[PDB]
Amino acid sequence: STGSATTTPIDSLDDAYITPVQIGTPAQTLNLDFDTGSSDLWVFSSETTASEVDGQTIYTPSKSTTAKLLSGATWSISYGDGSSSSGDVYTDTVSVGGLTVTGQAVESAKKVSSSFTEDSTIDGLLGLAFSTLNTVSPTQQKTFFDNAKASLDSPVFTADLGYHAPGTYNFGFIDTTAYTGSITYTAVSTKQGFWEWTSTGYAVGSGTFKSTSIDGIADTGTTLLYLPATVVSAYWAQVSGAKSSSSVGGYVFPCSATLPSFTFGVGSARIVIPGDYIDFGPISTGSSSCFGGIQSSAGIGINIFGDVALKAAFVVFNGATTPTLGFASK
Repeated sequence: STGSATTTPIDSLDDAYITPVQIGTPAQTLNLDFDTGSSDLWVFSSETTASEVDGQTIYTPSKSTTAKLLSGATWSISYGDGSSSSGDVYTDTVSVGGLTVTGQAVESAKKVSSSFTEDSTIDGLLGLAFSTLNTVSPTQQKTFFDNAKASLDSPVFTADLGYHAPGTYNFGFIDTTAYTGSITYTAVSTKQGFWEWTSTGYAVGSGTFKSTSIDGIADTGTTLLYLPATVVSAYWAQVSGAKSSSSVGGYVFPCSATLPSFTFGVGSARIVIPGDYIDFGPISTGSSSCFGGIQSSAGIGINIFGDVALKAAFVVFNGATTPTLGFASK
């Protein structure tokens, strides 16, 4: 089997991407944030504290004839950005772009943090990291990909995120018309539960390539590109007026600037992030100070190849017995 779904930016800055997901019988369609950095499929629901729901579409398990309470199971997750959610668990039928899993754990939110409430466009998350990170207790549950894998034509999914435009998540096949040149594959460590890999270096604009190992995660659920302070300083040094602002919480730059591109290495291959992808606009409405899309990972504890990097590539998440990651230009 295969599946193919369009993923759409939630706003004009590509702050996140939503993908429609059918849950239950009859289908209830929710727009979920596909997140290769976590492993829980959780939704706003009829059980969510009413004051914490503000415009989201909810899953109502009582209206699904295939929903079953997973007795005794609870979940609770905290994300790298400080947001969180928790609740109980149902199993139900979940389909993504024509690909159907029966008995998928659907984690129903009883509580969500303010960040989630305030984002009316995201109805929940669909985790695509390794199932070892799944938070369901006392019986850990499998991700949608893990459950689908055996049935897929090939045990892979691909992320093709757009810049200010829709893109695609495919399951079970590689669309050879969706990228240019070849896909370069690189080793993955699953030791921390993530799609963790080592980039071979970077360049800033038309500068020379610096060969240096950068260990980090491919994370569709993180907006920006978080890299070591040395790398980030080298980038922003090429932008007149750019500075790190503690009050704002990262590098800012004059909105009048033209940003240089940033290249990262995948083996001997190179992915070029155009400068425009690195512009996240005014820090506040009407400001001429703009927020940068490349930020330091110092104090996160891990480097994160988030959407800013991934949307410059066609990315293969290969879930073979020994997982690997593939990157192509597009």
